Amino acid sequence: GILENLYFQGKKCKYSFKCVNSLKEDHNQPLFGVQFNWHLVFATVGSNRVTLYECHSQGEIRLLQSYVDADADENFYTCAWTYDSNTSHPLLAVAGSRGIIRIINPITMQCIKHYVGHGNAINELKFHPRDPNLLLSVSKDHALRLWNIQTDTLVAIFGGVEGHRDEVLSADYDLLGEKIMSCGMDHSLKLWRINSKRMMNAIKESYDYFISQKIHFPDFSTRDIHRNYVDCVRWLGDLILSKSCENAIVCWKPGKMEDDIDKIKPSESNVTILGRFDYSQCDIWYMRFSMDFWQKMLALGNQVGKLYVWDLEVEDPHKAKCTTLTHHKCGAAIRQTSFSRDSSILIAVCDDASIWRWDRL
Ligand SMILES: COc1cc(-c2cc3n(c(=N)c2C#N)CCc2cc4c(cc2-3)OCO4)ccc1OC(C)C
Ligand SMILES: [Pr+3]
Repeated sequence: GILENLYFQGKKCKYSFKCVNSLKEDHNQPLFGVQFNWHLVFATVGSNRVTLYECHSQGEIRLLQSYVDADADENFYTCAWTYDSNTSHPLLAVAGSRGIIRIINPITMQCIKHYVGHGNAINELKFHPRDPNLLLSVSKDHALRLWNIQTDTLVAIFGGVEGHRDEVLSADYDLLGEKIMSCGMDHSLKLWRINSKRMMNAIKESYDYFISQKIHFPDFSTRDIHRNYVDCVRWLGDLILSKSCENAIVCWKPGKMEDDIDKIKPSESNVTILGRFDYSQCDIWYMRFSMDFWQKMLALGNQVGKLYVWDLEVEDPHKAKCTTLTHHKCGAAIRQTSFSRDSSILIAVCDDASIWRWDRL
């Protein structure tokens, strides 16, 4: 007790960041997304633009190239990075209000292919952590869709009888990509196992190319975590982090305290809430939080330009865990943050088209 506190305090050199740079995008429209390539370079999405930037020494943010959609009415809400499974060259998927996924070559910032589900707004994209070809999209039409971008096939549609009853806003794969947790405007969080016999066969068939699987039932469902819509969800090992508009990110897990995630049945009625990360003034819809590659840091921006950064490695609920980052010129809603794979740079993007670079010192 005393010994472990003396050890924690003695070494303590708390997460500290300093704003080194800031930019404003000429379009003046909100930036909804930002992602560093984890496969130095980051992409931003907003309006009908996808902009590629590179971080340099002396806190410089360098504009590289931009993809401008021919449809000026397109509003991209999300982007995700992958790589070509053969050439190892990077790829970027983007999507938004039109409901079209564009696969962009970031070297030349050109769309090389595109996919359409039912043409409904796409709220988030995520690539499978083990298969660079498997792309998950979540939609305003209440479904999640799994695409094979190597064979251009829609592997599966997650939705139906027991699928989401309203817009799906976010989803995340676990570390091995055996399961997906999704959340949305119907206030629920649903687990979908993609290592089931049915999904393993659908993925194999997709690689032999199409008849898509329609997965009507999740492997777990809950509306017991939040009393309002859930706009962001991420896996934290075998635990889940999710948030609503109640100024808290909730850490939880399906079942009772001792229940193993792989033994949870669809009929499971219990949820264990381990704790919350509290903050203020972030009660507007569609504000994402993010973690670094190694999942040791959690960050969320609020509707007034304040950034919150929590240390996930402090297990003691009493100890200092939260660092707040402000800049007098950053007064707009921070919609998403992204950490560099090295976890030394944190970028925040805003409603007034501004980009904020924070360097970890
Ligand atoms: C068509 O224009 C607008 C659209 C939105 C808007 C934003 C988002 N989603 C929407 N459904 C929507 C809508 N409708 C869903 C996906 C999402 C994810 C986000 C996010 C925002 C969004 O931030 C963090 O991750 C807001 C302002 C607009 O317009 C002004 C620029 C005039
Ligand atoms: Pr610890």
